Amino acid sequence: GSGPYTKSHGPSHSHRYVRDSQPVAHGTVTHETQAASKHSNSPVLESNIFISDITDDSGTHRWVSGHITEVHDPLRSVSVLEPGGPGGCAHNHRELVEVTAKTRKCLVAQNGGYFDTHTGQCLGNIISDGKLVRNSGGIQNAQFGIRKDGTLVFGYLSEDDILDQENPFVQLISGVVWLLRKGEIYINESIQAESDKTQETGNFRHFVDVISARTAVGHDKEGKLILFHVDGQTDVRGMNLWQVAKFLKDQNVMNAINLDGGGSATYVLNGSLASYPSDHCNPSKWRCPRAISTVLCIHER
Amino acid sequence: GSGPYTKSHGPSHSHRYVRDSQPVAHGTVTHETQAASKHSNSPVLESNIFISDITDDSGTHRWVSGHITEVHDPLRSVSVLEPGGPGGCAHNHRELVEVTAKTRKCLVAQNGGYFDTHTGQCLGNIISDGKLVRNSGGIQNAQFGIRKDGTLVFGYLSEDDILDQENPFVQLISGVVWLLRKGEIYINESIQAESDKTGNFRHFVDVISARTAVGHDKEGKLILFHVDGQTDVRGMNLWQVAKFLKDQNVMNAINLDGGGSATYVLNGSLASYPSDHCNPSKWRCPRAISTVLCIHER
Ligand SMILES: O=P(O)(O)OC[C@H]1O[C@H](O)[C@@H](O)[C@@H](O)[C@@H]1O
Ligand SMILES: O=P(O)(O)OC[C@H]1O[C@H](O)[C@@H](O)[C@@H](O)[C@@H]1O
Ligand SMILES: CC(=O)N[C@@H]1[C@@H](O)[C@H](O)[C@@H](CO)O[C@@H]1O
Ligand SMILES: CC(=O)N[C@@H]1[C@@H](O)[C@H](O)[C@@H](CO)O[C@@H]1O
Ligand SMILES: *[C@@H]1O[C@H](CO)[C@@H](O)[C@H](O)[C@H]1NC(C)=O
Ligand SMILES: *[C@@H]1O[C@H](CO)[C@@H](O)[C@H](O)[C@H]1NC(C)=O
Ligand SMILES: *[C@@H]1O[C@H](CO)[C@@H](O)[C@H](O)[C@H]1NC(C)=O
Ligand SMILES: *[C@@H]1O[C@H](CO)[C@@H](O)[C@H](O)[C@H]1NC(C)=O
Ligand SMILES: [Cl-]
Ligand SMILES: [Cl-]
Ligand SMILES: [Cl-]
Repeated sequence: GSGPYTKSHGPSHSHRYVRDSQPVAHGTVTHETQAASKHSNSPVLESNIFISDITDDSGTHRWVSGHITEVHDPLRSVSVLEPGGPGGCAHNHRELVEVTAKTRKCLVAQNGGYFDTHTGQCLGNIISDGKLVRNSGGIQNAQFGIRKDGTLVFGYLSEDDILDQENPFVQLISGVVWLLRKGEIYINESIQAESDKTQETGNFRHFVDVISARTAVGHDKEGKLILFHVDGQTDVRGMNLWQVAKFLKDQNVMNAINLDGGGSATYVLNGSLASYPSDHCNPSKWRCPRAISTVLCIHER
Repeated sequence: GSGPYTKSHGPSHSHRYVRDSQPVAHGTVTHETQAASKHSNSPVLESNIFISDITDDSGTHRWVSGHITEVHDPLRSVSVLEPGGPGGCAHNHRELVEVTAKTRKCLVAQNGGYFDTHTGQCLGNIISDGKLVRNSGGIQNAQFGIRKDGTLVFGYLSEDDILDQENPFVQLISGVVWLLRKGEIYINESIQAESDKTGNFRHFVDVISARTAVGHDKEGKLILFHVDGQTDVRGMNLWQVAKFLKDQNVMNAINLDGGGSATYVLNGSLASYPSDHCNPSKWRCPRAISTVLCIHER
């Protein structure tokens, strides 16, 4: 449908290919790090609603709406959850964000990584509360992870990077497109890194350029984790990734990656749906949240 | 600001004026009644999201979004709540829907009646869980109430109507504008009944904004309506609301408070996009409002 890939999810080329093709400005490191903030005497998070006027290239103005969530102690409060609960990805299980969220008393929960809509298979790298759920085998998509010592990681990782046991990843999830790198829009570089020069680069561009519902995760200079969500509907309402990156750039976000969007985009506040999903409740025309894969959860305990 | 009245809330004329000026087709009765459904073997409610394309008279298209909530046993599950809890109106108290809702474990809660934004005074008639909270003194605004035997009441009521003790109101709340009467748009009649002959009321009707409404369908189920918006920028005007509910087979409905007051709270969590700002920031914030319309367990 609105997926970035037509055959298999992710590029076929290696991490060294990604490294050699990135701009000299970033040296030879294909990721960014930031020590997580440690505000253990603060509330867990801040949930912010925005309704903003967006201008597209044609000059027409549109209203968009969504949430920005700030997490003050990411190491202790952020979890990557399998659909429905532990073991969900092994069963190709799909489940609403709310249902999965209620397994951990999540204060805020958003849909997470990409999945195969036909088979329900989880995609990308997945580490959930210290447990390796899925090793993609070094597939080069944008990554977000939290290491055991509190380091936030954004960008492109090798299979060796994610399997390290010195300072192991305790949370890891994959998206598609690295939106911001070091406070700069990184979409053009992401297209080079995350699409196959061979198999249908056009469909990947349409995924970037079309407006839709979108979600993203990033961080600011203070080490706070930033969750982004904008409601929309592919080719009808919402934002394209250029607009998402600019919006986050103006929110002082340093690094951010794009997570699953379209009808998957869901914002759940303390177990209740608090967004407007795009899918229909067939055969009726009411709107319904989608059964999705992994979930990004922010919990109190 | 976007209030329907510039001086005092409500028209200056009596219920006798409303009766004398209403259309001949409706006789001398200025309200509608409907036995509430009592589906005790159904879920308490069904809350559905809509995102729809609306066209106005000028032909321009806009997207609107909100919720429709159906209540299967209104008598046992619907409550009109005072801001913050019992006694809130006596103190001119204003409070978030979310805060007021947690005093009754509301599954769904929306902002309720109109209030004075400067003093915080509650407006209209208010009966909360069998308790008479406010007697407006016969002010002729659109009313919604539930009587003890399960009768749903919509429309214009006299002071004698609300003080009756034979089959007394257990819930009662006032809005502004009777949107639908007997399945027909009733906005022109509402302007006649609820405004003084002495433009500002018309603008309140015609401008687009966030809106909320309560009504019922042929089955006696109660319908809660909410559409997000911002006065003169996004949302719907009352003509569009009446048509939207009319196409959902709503028989009678009244317009409740809108604008920045419009709030939809799902299981204690804010689940809409309010228009007010979190001053001095540009984020959006729910407003501290007055009475709340609450849907709770039986
Ligand atoms: O998440 P999206 O972009 O809305 O795509 C989801 C869509 O995929 C295809 O186009 C169809 O199967 C649609 O029925 C479905 O709604
Ligand atoms: O609920 P509304 O329609 O957005 O109006 C609220 C606003 O009305 C006017 O613009 C002003 O008087 C504001 O002080 C007020 O906050
Ligand atoms: C615009 C957008 O992000 N659409 C996504 C699609 O790309 C993805 O493949 C699918 C399943 O993960 O969910 C959504 O439809
Ligand atoms: C468009 C609309 O419903 N605006 C209302 C206004 O009429 C009302 O007076 C005020 C307080 O009750 O709340 C909102 O601003
Ligand atoms: C990305 O490349 C496009 C070419 O499609 C160009 O027009 C645009 O200016 C570039 N944007 C950035 C942020 O480099
Ligand atoms: C979350 O919701 C549950 C019931 O839905 C409630 O008991 C709990 O207090 C809520 N938590 C917060 C932080 O509001
Ligand atoms: C409202 O009233 C005016 C004049 O009385 C009339 O022209 C208009 O068509 C009416 N509209 C509706 C919907 O009744
Ligand atoms: C409200 O939450 C409780 C469980 O926490 C339950 O009654 C129901 O699932 C929820 N109701 C709605 C309408 O979401
Ligand atoms: Cl090499
Ligand atoms: Cl008179
Ligand atoms: Cl107007």
